[PDB]
Amino acid sequence: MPNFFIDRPIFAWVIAIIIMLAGGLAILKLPVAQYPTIAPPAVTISASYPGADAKTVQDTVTQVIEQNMNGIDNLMYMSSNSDSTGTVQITLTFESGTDADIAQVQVQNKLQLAMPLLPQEVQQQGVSVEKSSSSFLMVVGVINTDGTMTQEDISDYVAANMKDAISRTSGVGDVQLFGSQYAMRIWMNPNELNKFQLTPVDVITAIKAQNAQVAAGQLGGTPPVKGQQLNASIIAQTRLTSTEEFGKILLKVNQDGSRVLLRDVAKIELGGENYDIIAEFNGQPASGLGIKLATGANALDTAAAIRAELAKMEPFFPSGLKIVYPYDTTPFVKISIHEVVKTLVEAIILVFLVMYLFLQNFRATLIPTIAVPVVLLGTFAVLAAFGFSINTLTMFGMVLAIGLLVDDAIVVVENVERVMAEEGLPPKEATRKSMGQIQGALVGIAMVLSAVFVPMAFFGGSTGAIYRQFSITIVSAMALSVLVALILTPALCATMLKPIAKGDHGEGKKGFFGWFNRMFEKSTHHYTDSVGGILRSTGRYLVLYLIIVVGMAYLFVRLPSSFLPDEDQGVFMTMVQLPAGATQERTQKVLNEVTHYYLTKEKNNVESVFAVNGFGFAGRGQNTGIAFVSLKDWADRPGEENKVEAITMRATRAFSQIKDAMVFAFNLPAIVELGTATGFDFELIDQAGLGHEKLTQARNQLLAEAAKHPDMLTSVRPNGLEDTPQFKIDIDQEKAQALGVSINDINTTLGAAWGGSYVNDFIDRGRVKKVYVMSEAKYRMLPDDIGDWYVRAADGQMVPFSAFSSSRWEYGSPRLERYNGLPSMEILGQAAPGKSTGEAMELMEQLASKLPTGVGYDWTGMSYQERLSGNQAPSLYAISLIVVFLCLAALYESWSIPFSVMLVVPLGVIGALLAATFRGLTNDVYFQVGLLTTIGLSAKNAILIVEFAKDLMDKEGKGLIEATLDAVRMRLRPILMTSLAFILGVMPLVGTGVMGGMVTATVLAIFFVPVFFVVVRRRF
Amino acid sequence: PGADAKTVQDTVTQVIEQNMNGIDNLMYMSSNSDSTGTVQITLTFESGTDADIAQVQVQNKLQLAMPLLPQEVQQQGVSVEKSSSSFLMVVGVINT
Ligand SMILES: CC(=O)O[C@H]1C[C@@]2(C)[C@@H](C[C@@H](O)[C@H]3[C@@]4(C)CC[C@@H](O)[C@@H](C)[C@@H]4CC[C@@]32C)/C1=C(\CCC=C(C)C)C(=O)O
Ligand SMILES: CC(=O)O[C@H]1C[C@@]2(C)[C@@H](C[C@@H](O)[C@H]3[C@@]4(C)CC[C@@H](O)[C@@H](C)[C@@H]4CC[C@@]32C)/C1=C(\CCC=C(C)C)C(=O)O
Ligand SMILES: CC(=O)O[C@H]1C[C@@]2(C)[C@@H](C[C@@H](O)[C@H]3[C@@]4(C)CC[C@@H](O)[C@@H](C)[C@@H]4CC[C@@]32C)/C1=C(\CCC=C(C)C)C(=O)O
Ligand SMILES: CCCCCCCCCCCCO[C@@H]1O[C@H](CO)[C@@H](O[C@H]2O[C@H](CO)[C@@H](O)[C@H](O)[C@H]2O)[C@H](O)[C@H]1O
Ligand SMILES: CCCCCCCCCCCCO[C@@H]1O[C@H](CO)[C@@H](O[C@H]2O[C@H](CO)[C@@H](O)[C@H](O)[C@H]2O)[C@H](O)[C@H]1O
Ligand SMILES: CCCCCCCCCCCCCCCCCC
Ligand SMILES: CCCCCCCCCC
Repeated sequence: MPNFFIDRPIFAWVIAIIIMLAGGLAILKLPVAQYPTIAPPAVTISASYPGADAKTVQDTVTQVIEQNMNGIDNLMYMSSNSDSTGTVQITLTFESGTDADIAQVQVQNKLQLAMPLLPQEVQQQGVSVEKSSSSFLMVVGVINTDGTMTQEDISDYVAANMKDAISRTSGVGDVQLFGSQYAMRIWMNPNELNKFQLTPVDVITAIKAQNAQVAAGQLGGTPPVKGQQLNASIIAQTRLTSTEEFGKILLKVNQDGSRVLLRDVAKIELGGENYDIIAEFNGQPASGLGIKLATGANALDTAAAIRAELAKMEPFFPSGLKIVYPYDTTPFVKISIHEVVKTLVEAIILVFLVMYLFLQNFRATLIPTIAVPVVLLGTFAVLAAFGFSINTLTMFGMVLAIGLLVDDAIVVVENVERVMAEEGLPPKEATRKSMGQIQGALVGIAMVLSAVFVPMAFFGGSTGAIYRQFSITIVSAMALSVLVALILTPALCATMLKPIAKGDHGEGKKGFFGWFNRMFEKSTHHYTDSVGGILRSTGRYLVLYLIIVVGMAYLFVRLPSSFLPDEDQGVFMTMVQLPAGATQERTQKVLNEVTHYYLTKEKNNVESVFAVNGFGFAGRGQNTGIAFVSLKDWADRPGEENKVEAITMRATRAFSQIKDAMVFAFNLPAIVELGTATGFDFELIDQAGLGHEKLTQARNQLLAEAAKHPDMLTSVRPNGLEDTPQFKIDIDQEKAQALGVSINDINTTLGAAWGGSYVNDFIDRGRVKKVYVMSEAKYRMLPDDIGDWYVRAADGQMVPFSAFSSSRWEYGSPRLERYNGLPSMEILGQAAPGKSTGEAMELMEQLASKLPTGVGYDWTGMSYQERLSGNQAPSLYAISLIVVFLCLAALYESWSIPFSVMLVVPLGVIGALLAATFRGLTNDVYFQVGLLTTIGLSAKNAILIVEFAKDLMDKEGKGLIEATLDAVRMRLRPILMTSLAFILGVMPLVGTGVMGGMVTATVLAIFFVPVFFVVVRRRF
Repeated sequence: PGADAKTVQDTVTQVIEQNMNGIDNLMYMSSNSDSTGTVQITLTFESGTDADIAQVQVQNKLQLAMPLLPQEVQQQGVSVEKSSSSFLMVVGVINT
C-alpha cells in the first residue's frame, strides 16, 4: 500500500486534506464539557408537605409512592429521605447504559397513578421529578451589597427579570433558582380572631371564596334565540393582585352592620414561600441560579453567552445588586484544551530542533510538521463519529497520544535517510526500501496497542466510562497515525527529501555539525561494541533484570493508590451541625464566625464564603448549615501550604474550639456526580419490621465494633441525623365531642396557625404566586402559646386548646431514611492508612453479621461500582496480554519471539515510577494510563529492533548476534532522537533526577532488548 | 375551567413555557391561550429528530411545571402527544 501512494503523492494529499476538513468540521460540531457523563442515571422524586414531621411525610407520602414504583425497567436501587421540614426525596438509580429519558418518564408515570393516594395538601403542593445525576455548569450568585434587599427580594427579582432570559440563552439546559419568589403572607393573630369569634377555618374559607376565579358563561351563546345580535363572555370573579385587596376581604358582618375584614385580624405583606433557608455571600444577603449545560452543547460558548447576557442586564439592574460566580467548571475545560495546543506546538518545535540537529536539512523537518497535526485533527473526527465530546479526559488522552504520533513520524523519515546514507539510493527507490522494512511492524504495533487500551474500555459503570475516554482517544490517534504513516509520509519523503551520497555521514563537513556527526558515529561504534560485549555475559544482566523488576514492583506498591483523588479544585465545603433543639439564630452566629475566620486568617487564599443556613450535607434543618468557600486561582496562592489540603486541616483544627457546635471543613470531590470514591457507602436495613429504635440500637452496636478496629477502619459514622425532642399533643375526643368542637376545625387551626397552610394563588405584576396563611411568629413560639388559640364549637362558643388537649415531651427522628423500600440508615467510612478499602468492606460485612436478628445490610453508591469493576479487572487484563501475545506471534511467525518484547517493556515504565517518588505523585487513573502509554511507546522500540533482527536472519542469512548488533545499530539514532525530544520537552517543567530517570529508561532499552532477543531464540 | 385567556396564559401557558428550555433539537415553540380556558403549546423539532423521544422529553420537562399549575388543571388532564396541523381529508355525512 505505501508503494501505491508513493507513485501517487497527490492522492495522498487528497486523503490528508479530507482528514483535515473532517477534523475541522468535527471541532465545530463537537460538544465540550469538563467531564463526560460517568454517573449512572438517577431520577429524584421530590415532594413537599408544609407543617409535617418526618414520619407523617413517610407514612402518607414516601411509603405510598415507594409502593407504586413497579414495572420500571433497569433499576439498580432506590433510596429516599423524609425529614421534619416536610420534605421527601426518592432517588431511583438505574443501570449504566439505560436511556435516562425512558427511565424518567416511567418513574413519573407510576407517580402519576399514585398521586390520588397522596394527601390533598401534598397533591396541591405538587410533586416534582428531575434527573439528579446531572450537575451544574456554573453557579451564578446574585447578592445585594447596599443592605436594601432581603434574600426574598433578590430571588423574586432574579425570577422576574433574570431566570427566563438565562434559560433562553443558547446552550443552557436547566436553571434552578436558589430561593423562593414572593408569596402573599397572611400572619394571623389568635387574640383578634378570638375577639370576633373566628378561626383559621373562616380565614381560609373567605380566601378561597374571595380570591377565586369564577367561570360564568356567555351572553347570547349557542343555542341562541335567533335574532340575537351580540355574543359576549361573562366573567364573574378573578384573582386579587395587591396586599390591600387582601386586607379588605370580608370575614364577618357584625349584626349592627359593622364590618370585620381580614386586615383587622392579621398582618398582610409580600414575603417568601419559605423562611427556613438563609443564604449569605460574605455576610451579605444572597441568592443565585444553578445552571446546567444542555446536551451536545459547548460549555465554553454557553458560559460566555451566560456572562454576556448577565453583562447586558445593567439597564434594568437595581441598587447594590451584584453578580458573582462562586462556582464555575469551564476554567478546567479551557486548561485541558490549552494543554493540548501547548503540547502540540512545543512538540513540533522540539522535533524541528532534533531533526535538524541530526539530519542537517530543513526539508526533512517538514514531514513531521505536516503529519502530526493531520492525525491530531483526525482524532476529533473519529471522536465525533462515535459520540464523544471534548472533555478533560479525552484532552488528557490527546496529550498522551502526541508522544506516539511524533515517534511514528520520526521512525519513517529516519529510516529512509539511513537507507540513502547506507545504500546510496534515490528518495523514491529508497522510500520503497524503507517502508518495506517497517510496514508490517507498523500494522502489528497498531494491533498491539489497541490490545493494551481497548480492553480497559469494557469496565462497567463509572470506572468503564472514565476508561472509555482515554481508550478511544489514544487508540484513535494511534490507528490514524499508522494509516497516515502508510499513506502520507511515504509520499512526502519520496517527494521532498534530497538525495544522499553513499557513505555521506557528514563527518567531513565543518563547524558544529561536523563535530556532532563523528561524535555520534564514535558513540555509535561504542554502543555496538558494548552491546556486543553484553551478549557474552547475558546471565549477569538477566540477574540484573530481576533485581530491577522487584525494584519496580517495590516502588510501585509503595506509591499511594487512589483511583480518583480529590484534587484542588478551588472550592471546598465546611459542614456545620448544632445540637438538638437549636434555633436558626444560633446557627447563624456560628456561620458568622465561620466566615470571619475564612476572610481574616485565610485572607490571601479565600475569595468568597457562600454560607447556607438550614441545609446540611447530611441533612436539613434549623440546626444545620454548610459554607461553600471559593478561593483565588492557583497563581495568587502559591505553595502547597495554600492548597485546599492544608487549608481544610487548619480550618478544622481552628474550628474544634467552637463551643456548642460541630464544624468540619473538607474537599468536594473531583466528580460531584459521584462524590469522593474515597472509602465506602454502607446501608443498614430493617429486614423484619423491627422499628426505628431497634435499628438505631443496631447501628450503635455496629459503630462501637467498628471503632474497636482502628487498624482497618477510619472515621466510621452515620450519614444522618440523631433523634431530637418533640412536642406531643393529644386531643381528648370525649372533651371535644362534649363541647361541640369538630376534629377538622381543631386540626385545621393547629396546622394552619403553627405549620402554615397553602390556600390558593394570586397574580402579582402578571406572575402567579402563592398565598399562605400562618400565625405571627410571636403567637407560635412556645407551648404556652397553644392555649391562646380558640376554636368555635357548634353552639357558637369559642373554646381554647387548653380545654381539650394535653402535652408531653418525647423523642422522634427528624430524618427517616429508607433503602429499597425498607427502613435504613446510611453509614460512611474509609480504610485505615496502608489498607485497601476492599479489606475494610469485608471487615464491615463481618461486624454486621453479628448484629441482632432481622437486620441486613447492602452496599450503595460507588461501593456498588467498585464491587462491579473489581470482579472484571483480571479477565480484562488477561485478555489484553493474550491478544497482545497472539498478534506479536502473528507478526514474527513464532510462538517464542513475542516473549522477547513482552519481557523488556516493564523497563521504560520505571522512568516514571521514580518521578512520582521524588515529586510525590499519586497512583491514579491518570498515572495508570500514562504508564500504559510508556509501555506501548517502549514496546514500539523493541518491536522494530526485533523485526529488523529477524528480517536480517531470515532474508540475508546473517548470524544471530551479527543481525542483533546490526539491528540495534540501525535503530539507535531514532530512539535517541525521540527520547531527546521528550527530555527537552519536560525540562522547562524543571529535582534534576526526574530527567535523569527518563535517560536510563532509554539506556535500559537499548541494552536489554538485544539481550532478550538472543536469550529467547537460543532457548527455542 | 372557563377561565379567560389572560388567566390561562399567566397561570398555565407561561409556567409550561418557562420549563420547555434546553430540549434536544427544538427549533421553535408556539402557543395560544383561548377564551375557553384551553392551551395548546406546540414544540417543533429539527427534521430527522425521533418524534417518540421528543414526546418523551417534553413530558419529562412538563413535570417540572406540573406542580406549579392550578388546582383544576393538574387533575383535569394535560395531554402531550405528537401532532399534525393539516387535514388529510374530510369525510362528510348527510341524510337523503
Ligand atoms: C494563540 C494560541 O496559542 O492558540 C489559540 C488559537 C486556537 C488554537 C485557540 C484554541 C481554539 O480557540 C482554536 C480553534 C480550535 C477554535 C476555532 C476552530 O475553528 C479552530 C480552527 C481553532 C484553531 C485555533 C484556535 C483559535 C487558542 C488558544 C486556546 C484558547 C481556548 C481554549 C478553549 C483553551 C490559546 O490561546 O492557547
Ligand atoms: C514535545 C513533547 O513530546 O513533550 C510533550 C509530551 C510529554 C513529554 C509532555 C509532558 C508529559 O505529559 C509527558 C509524559 C512524561 C507524562 C506521562 C508519562 O507517563 C509519559 C508517558 C509522558 C510522555 C509524553 C508527555 C505527554 C509534553 C510536554 C509538557 C506539557 C505537558 C503538560 C501536562 C503541561 C511538552 O513538550 O509540552
Ligand atoms: C496493567 C497492564 O497493562 O498489564 C501490563 C503489565 C504486565 C502484565 C505486561 C505484560 C508483562 O510484561 C508483565 C510481566 C508479567 C512480564 C514478566 C515480568 O517482568 C513481570 C514483572 C511483569 C509484570 C506485569 C507485566 C509488565 C502488561 C501488558 C502486556 C504488555 C505487552 C506488550 C507487548 C506491551 C498490558 O499492557 O496488558
Ligand atoms: C481478525 C484478524 C486480526 C489479526 C490481527 C493480528 C495482527 C497481525 C499483524 C500482521 C502485520 C503484517 O504481517 C506481516 O505482513 C508482511 C507484509 O509484507 C509480511 O511480509 C513478509 O513478506 C514480504 C514479501 O513477501 C517481505 O517484504 C517481508 O519483509 C516479510 O516479512 C509478513 O510475513 C507478515 O508477518
Ligand atoms: C484487537 C483489539 C483488542 C480486542 C479486545 C476485545 C476486548 C473484549 C472485552 C470483552 C468484555 C467482556 O468481559 C466479560 O466481563 C465479565 C464481567 O462482567 C466477565 O465475568 C467475570 O466477572 C464476573 C462478574 O460478572 C465474575 O463473577 C467472574 O469472576 C467472571 O466471570 C466475563 O468473563 C468477561 O467475558
Ligand atoms: C489541533 C488543535 C485542536 C484544538 C481543539 C479546540 C477545540 C475548541 C472548540 C470550541 C471553541 C470554543 C471557543 C470559546 C470562545 C470563548 C470566548 C471568550
Ligand atoms: C493498495 C491500494 C490501497 C488504497 C487504499 C485507499 C484508501 C485509503 C483510506 C484510508
